[PDB]
Amino acid sequence: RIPPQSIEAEQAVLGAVFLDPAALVPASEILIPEDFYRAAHQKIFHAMLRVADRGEPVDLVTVTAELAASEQLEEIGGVSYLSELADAVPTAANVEYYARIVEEKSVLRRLIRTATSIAQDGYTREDEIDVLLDEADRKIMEVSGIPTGFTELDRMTSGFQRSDLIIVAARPSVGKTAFALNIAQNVATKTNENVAIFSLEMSAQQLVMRMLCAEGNINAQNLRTGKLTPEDWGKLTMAMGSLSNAGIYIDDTPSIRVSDIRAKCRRLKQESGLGMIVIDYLQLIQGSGRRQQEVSEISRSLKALARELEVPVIALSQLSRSVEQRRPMMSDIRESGSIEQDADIVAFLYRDDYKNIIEIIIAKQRNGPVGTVQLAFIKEYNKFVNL
Amino acid sequence: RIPPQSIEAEQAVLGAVFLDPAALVPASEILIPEDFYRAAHQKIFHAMLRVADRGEPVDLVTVTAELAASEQLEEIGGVSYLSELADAVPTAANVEYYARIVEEKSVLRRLIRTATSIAQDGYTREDEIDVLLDEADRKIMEVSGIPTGFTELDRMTSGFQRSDLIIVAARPSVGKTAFALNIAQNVATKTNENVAIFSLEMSAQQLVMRMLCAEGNINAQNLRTGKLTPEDWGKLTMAMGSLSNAGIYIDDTPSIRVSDIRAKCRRLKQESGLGMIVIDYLQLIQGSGRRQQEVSEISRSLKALARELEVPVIALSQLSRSVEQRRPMMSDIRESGSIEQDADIVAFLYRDDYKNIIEIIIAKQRNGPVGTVQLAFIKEYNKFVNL
Amino acid sequence: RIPPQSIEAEQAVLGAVFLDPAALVPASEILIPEDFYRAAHQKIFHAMLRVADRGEPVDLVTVTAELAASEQLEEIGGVSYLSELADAVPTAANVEYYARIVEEKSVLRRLIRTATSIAQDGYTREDEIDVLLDEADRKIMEVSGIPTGFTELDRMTSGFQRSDLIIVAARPSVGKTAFALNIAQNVATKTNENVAIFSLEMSAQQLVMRMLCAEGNINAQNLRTGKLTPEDWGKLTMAMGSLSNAGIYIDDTPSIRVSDIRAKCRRLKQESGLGMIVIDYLQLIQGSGRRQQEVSEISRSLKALARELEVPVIALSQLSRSVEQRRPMMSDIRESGSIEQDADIVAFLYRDDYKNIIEIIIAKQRNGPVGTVQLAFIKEYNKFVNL
Amino acid sequence: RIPPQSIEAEQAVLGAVFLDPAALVPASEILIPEDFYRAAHQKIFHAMLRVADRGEPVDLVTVTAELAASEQLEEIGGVSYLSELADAVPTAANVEYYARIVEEKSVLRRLIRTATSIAQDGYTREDEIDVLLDEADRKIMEVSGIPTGFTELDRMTSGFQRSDLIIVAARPSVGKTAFALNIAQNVATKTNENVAIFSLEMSAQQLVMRMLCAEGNINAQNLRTGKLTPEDWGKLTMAMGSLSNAGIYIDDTPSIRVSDIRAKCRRLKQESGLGMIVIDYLQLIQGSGRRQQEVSEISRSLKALARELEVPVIALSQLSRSVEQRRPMMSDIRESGSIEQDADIVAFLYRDDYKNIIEIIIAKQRNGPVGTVQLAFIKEYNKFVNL
Repeated sequence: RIPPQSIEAEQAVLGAVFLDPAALVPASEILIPEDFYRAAHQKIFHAMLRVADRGEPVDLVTVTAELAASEQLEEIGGVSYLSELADAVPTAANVEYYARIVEEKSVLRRLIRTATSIAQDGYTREDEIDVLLDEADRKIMEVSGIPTGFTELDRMTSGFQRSDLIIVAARPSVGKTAFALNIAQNVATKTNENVAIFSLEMSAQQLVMRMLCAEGNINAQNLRTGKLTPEDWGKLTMAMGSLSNAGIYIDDTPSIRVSDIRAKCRRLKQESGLGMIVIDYLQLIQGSGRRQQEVSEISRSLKALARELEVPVIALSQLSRSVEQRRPMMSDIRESGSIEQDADIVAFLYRDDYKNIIEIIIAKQRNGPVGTVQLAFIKEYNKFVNL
Repeated sequence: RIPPQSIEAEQAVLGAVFLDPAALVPASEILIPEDFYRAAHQKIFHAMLRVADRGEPVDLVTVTAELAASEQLEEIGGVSYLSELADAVPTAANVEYYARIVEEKSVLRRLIRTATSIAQDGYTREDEIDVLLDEADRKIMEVSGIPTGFTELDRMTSGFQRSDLIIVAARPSVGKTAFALNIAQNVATKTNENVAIFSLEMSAQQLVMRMLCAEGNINAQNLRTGKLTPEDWGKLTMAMGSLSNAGIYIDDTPSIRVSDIRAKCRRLKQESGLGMIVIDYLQLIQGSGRRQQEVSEISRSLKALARELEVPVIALSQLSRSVEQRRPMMSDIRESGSIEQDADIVAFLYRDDYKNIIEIIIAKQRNGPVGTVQLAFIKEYNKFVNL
Repeated sequence: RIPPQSIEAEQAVLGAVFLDPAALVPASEILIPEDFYRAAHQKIFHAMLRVADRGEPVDLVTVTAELAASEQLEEIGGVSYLSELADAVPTAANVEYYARIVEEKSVLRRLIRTATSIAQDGYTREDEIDVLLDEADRKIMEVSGIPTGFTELDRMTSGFQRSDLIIVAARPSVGKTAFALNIAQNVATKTNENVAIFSLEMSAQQLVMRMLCAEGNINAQNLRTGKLTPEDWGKLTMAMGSLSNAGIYIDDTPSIRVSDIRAKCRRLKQESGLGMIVIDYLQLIQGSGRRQQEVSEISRSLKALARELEVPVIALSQLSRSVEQRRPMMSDIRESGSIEQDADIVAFLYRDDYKNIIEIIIAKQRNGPVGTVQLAFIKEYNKFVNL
Repeated sequence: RIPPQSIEAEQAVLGAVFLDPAALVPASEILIPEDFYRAAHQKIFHAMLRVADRGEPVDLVTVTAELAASEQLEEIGGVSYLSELADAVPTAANVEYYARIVEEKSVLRRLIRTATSIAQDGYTREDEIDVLLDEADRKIMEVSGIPTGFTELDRMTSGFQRSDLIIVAARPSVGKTAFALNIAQNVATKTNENVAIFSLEMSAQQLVMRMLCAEGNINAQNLRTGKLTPEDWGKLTMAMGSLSNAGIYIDDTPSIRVSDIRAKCRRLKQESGLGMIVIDYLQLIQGSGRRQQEVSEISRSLKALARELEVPVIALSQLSRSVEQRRPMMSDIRESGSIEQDADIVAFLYRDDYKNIIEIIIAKQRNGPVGTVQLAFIKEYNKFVNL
């Protein structure tokens, strides 16, 4: 003690209102009744606000009436006290400055209260800690382009650029995961940039297995059922050697929230440098809770993630079973929107023959053309090659 | 105290008989003399019954005579008391209701007596217990590694080892039941070990039919629709002969709890010796009550079962419809966990072509590699063979 | 007093863990913290379990740390007490036996507690009783073929056999109720077996009216509007005479649960003998609560009912309006499953002409053929006759 | 004090039941246990009712038993008190009169209690008032044709008559609002009757703008974009002059409940006189809560409103998008019923050419023909004219 306060300034604020009713507007903007340290002043300010909300004139008579009806007049010192308040104001026009003093001392009391609260929790719960530090963080604050490797896709895009949200949608079995991994692999191994991969459905080793096969040309099923030709084995050592130098960071957390994604990428860019973010399908990202509105916020958040880290974000998406009812188009993700607006580039993967060829339909691109880029897919190595 | 009683109702029952002799029939049906709390009423009711059994009229005079001869008149209060009883009945026709009240309070006294008796025995004999609980039950009611046979699977596992919890998950129609039965059959017929099989969905004979077909190479549908080639019949006798020597113990109880499974296996190992436990799908095992938390406890309990009996436990599991949304992975049983941690080995069965070949994906193994072992399935015999 | 306990054994269990950390596994399997009579031992065992769940080594230091952070060290006697525990164990390897002693004395305390609780409720609530006895039952436990009469249907089935769940599905107005009643009537009047009929939609007398008409050939509408030919009346007396000798037990309870059905049939078989169970449509049986998952459990329960009482259970079912969209098939009850698996025999009733003939489609039969048996229906008597 | 009571009459009621069990029927009809001032009499009457609900005979013995089991015998004075009650009744046949005396004194106590409660709230909450008076109203009570102007529509209807609920349904853009306003305008300006208009979607001035244009022939868009020919302006002054004499009362409350509509019309008729009620679409009226059942009650209430004020009620309704799937019919509002029964006259507006002509389909009329009346619509003035 004693708690930071300014009775003189509190008195001047309330007084000002009684001298000029217009003074309540500036005061109410800066203060709420609870900012007043003295209980009587809280009750008085609250009476003023009530009268004001009714569109009734706020003066000594209506405030007196208001407090009389709420049985608070005597408790606050009567009309006689309201007179003193009116005598306690040097100039009504200075009400904002008086108000700021009251506010300043309210904020200080909140700082002291939350700080003490944190200190006490330190002795009590002991008994967690990780949560303690996070809520201590939380409570204190409250008191206040890139080449893709696919020459033909690079022509249209130029290629994937910083701050852009790129969405690659495809029906199951089309090969969207393989597509995203090829791009992530080409960027990390060919260029000097780091790629952050979030695989929510597929594990980290299960994903590396696919880019090892893709890298050194090893038959996928050959590893799965292993099997392995002695020289197909020597093919693996060269794949590892070249793939070890790449800046590939994988997070295989089953169902992350966007905040976790954001925080991890945040730390990575300022620690090692970041160039791309690839997320293995969006419909698996869980919201801030514990699903149409939920998915729009995630979409909106991924675009914000792209802008912040000045990096292209490639988010895979899955198409509704409408294509089969019809070649995919915008309406197939629009029934599952509103990813359509947030994405400055939307790409679909269509397989003409479900020719081991696959079509990459660029349906949306904010700065550049719209059309179909074509690539060949090799099932045995899980790769997309040029044409 | 005081013991549940109704003197008023007792008095009305006896009174009723003195007003209308026909009232004794309903009373005697519902009550015996001992149900009366007051000794005098027991003696009186007993006198009535005696007179009645002699085929003599039951009224105030004959009951008085009866009690006089048994030297009980004064003891029950004389004829003067018998008069009071006659004045204590509101309506003789309501005798059944009066009787039921007396009975109700007799049953309560028996409940209190037996419950107290059980409580006392708890402190005294201590000094048995198993008998105590059984008679407590009784008294309360009265008031009212191991080679698998599949060379390629044995390479990776080595094979199924003691104390391990092995989980074999597969979508319906893939052939998990057939797979588990083949292993159970190979172990019992080839090695000198005993296998305990729990089939909750399939009956004991229905399961033997499948391993008879598997054993001697008999067409499954041939038996189902029977049908049977004379020499396909001689094929059955050899199957039985060889299958009779095997130590196969089957329990086809519809939906057991884990405690029942545990107790049965417990007795078996120390009586004949136990080597494997196979349970036909986990989602059918019911909890300790009367379903996510429930399933975790069962999982946790099966692992404890494996450790206790130093035996591999093979628990079949069913996959969520997520695979079809995608080849199965850990997340497919994780939405139905938490079997993932308790199991030191998790295996999936994937059929490439739903090639009559089937893939056995070992997704988890605590001591050993992770990969895909491949086997061929024969629909006609319901068998898995090597490759 | 004093409550059954073993401080010595409690001390040895905790001590064992401090001597060999492996001792906690056997102890935790047998005991939970609450089994310990002494509060300090509960707190200590709970600290051990917490440390263990974190995958951290459980020894004197980590347990001391755990209790210090939960502010329980002094309360349990300090590290000095933890030392005594370590000195209180004769041999760490005997931990299971020490554990069982602790458990045994915990179970006894629960027996004493629940028994006392029952005794007290006996004096208090008095004021119910039927509920009292049932929960007293409940609480104490917790401390621990047939010829059908239709020659052509008998050919295929052979006929309805013990332990089989037979499901007879039909659209409204087809005549499934009449069909089930004819079978129930043929069995009871022709063979020496007892039939249990559950009619949830139709009353007991309303159902007897239909089998009286069927029995002695009395025009149904004739009774309904009565009406009655003097000799059609003498036809009724012969129907009653012959129908009185039959072992037909009817329960016309509006909407029973499966447990009530089971309990009644249970008592019946061991009291008079039971041969068949007929239930007038499944969709009316209410669940254990207060509807797809609910219906699967009922189905599963009826099959368990069949196995238990070694009796064929005939459960009528109603078809979805899909047939009219198309002759019924399995998919018509599959949208209302999962009765399809539990039933070892599924029969549909199809009327070619909605010929007063009706078709009985046996879509499923586990042991025997699949086909259509044909019978003639007589509207006037509500009967199915041969062909 | 002392609170209005009659112990003598209370005693006679209970006594009567003990003398003649039939006396409970009249007593229970007039009284509930709480009407008895004396606690013992409440307990006794409650015991009687319980015994009675069980279908058991209510006499001195069963009531004694009932109170003994609920541990209330001694508390009410024993069986000895029950005897006194039996002696306290002059004649059991007079039980209704005794009962009414008890009831009378119960009602008085409720009057005193609620009145006191109101008086106290007057000093406390002071601090609202409008709510106070309304609940004071509420609590005290608890203690206890027209020519349309369209000659062809007048032929069929004759025209809109008192007590009739008229429903005018139309798809958006057809012109139902304009239609209703024309009728309301014709009635008020031509005949000496008052029209009450409820516009929930459209404001009062926005609605007057449309009937000013309609009145004096002023181009609608001309006012909207104003614009205005000097003599088209003089056209406005004549429109106002003639429209000022009309008895048009408008309530443009966004989403009223039917009770508010009813109360306002109620006051209007007895204050100035009322002739018509027009409500701008029914689907906007909110229920008594905070939507199919909800809409039926509103419909039912509007018909009651028509009967009460002996006035035709014209409620606009909107059609489902079924017409476009097909000329509107009854089924288009039947999927949004049950307005179909309550309305004694249902009219649809169909526009042949969405000819600036519009069809008025009278689909229902309780007293009169069914057919199509045809009128011409002028978009520029928002008017319907004859033909």
